[PDB]
Amino acid sequence: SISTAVIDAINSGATLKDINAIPDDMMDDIYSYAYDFYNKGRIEEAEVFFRFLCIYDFYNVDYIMGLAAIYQIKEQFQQAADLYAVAFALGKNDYTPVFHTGQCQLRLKAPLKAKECFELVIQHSNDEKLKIKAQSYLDAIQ
Amino acid sequence: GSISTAVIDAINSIPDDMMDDIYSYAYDFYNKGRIEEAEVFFRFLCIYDFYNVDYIMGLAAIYQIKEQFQQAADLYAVAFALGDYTPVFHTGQCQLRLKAPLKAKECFELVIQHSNDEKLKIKAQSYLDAI
Ligand SMILES: [Cl-]
Ligand SMILES: [Cl-]
Ligand SMILES: [Cl-]
Ligand SMILES: [Cl-]
Ligand SMILES: [Mg+2]
Ligand SMILES: [Mg+2]
Ligand SMILES: [Mg+2]
Repeated sequence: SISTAVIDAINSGATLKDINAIPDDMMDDIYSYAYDFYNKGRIEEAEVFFRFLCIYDFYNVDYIMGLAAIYQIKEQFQQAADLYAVAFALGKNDYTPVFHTGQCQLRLKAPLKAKECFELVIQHSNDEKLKIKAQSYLDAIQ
Repeated sequence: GSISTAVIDAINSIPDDMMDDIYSYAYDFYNKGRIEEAEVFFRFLCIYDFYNVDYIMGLAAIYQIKEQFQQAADLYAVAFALGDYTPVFHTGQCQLRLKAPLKAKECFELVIQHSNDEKLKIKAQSYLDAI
């Protein structure tokens, strides 16, 4: 993309994805590298790459979920919870981000918020495997 | 929008009574048919305090009125995730208008199965009867 196109996207609130600024295959490569860093415990680098990905397309559920995960690892629990809520909203009937928000709320010493998150999963998810995990946390809340 | 602002704010990183006042001013505009003014005030609220279900619901309503159904549905889902079933009911309406009737049906069924609002349940059933 030409500089005028990128500046227009910044000014108009458009994604860089919307103007095809980086080819699709290269973005897939970047996501794959981001995941490799993550799996290898290279958290700082993974964080750079997931921030890059979310700047490129701030509506991509998996890009957002990767950054949220990184923030949870780095104990930035409120920012992780904030991104998980967005990821839930942009996704397709997946309550896993809400489950992870429950974990974050426990770490923020907000157990009633946590309970509400795990209950949202238990009451509405069709994923019984995810429900088992959410129920495990709920059963441990005092 | 509100969502992209929330995501950008996370990448990079007024008292309650007065915020309540500004919400009421937004609703005052809305009730008088000043939808554009109402929208600005709700957008302001959702930039200042995005993770507030009442501000989200008000802005989503405006997008639905303006036939920006996907943006409305996205905001209704944030309101649902943050903690009644009115967001799910309105998401169902949005999905119908988006020509996604199986998505709509799932929303209305969720309302009927979980809501304690008997009037919302009747409304959801009337949509289900038509899908
Ligand atoms: Cl954790
Ligand atoms: Cl709490
Ligand atoms: Cl938005
Ligand atoms: Cl559908
Ligand atoms: Mg491709
Ligand atoms: Mg057991
Ligand atoms: Mg009522």
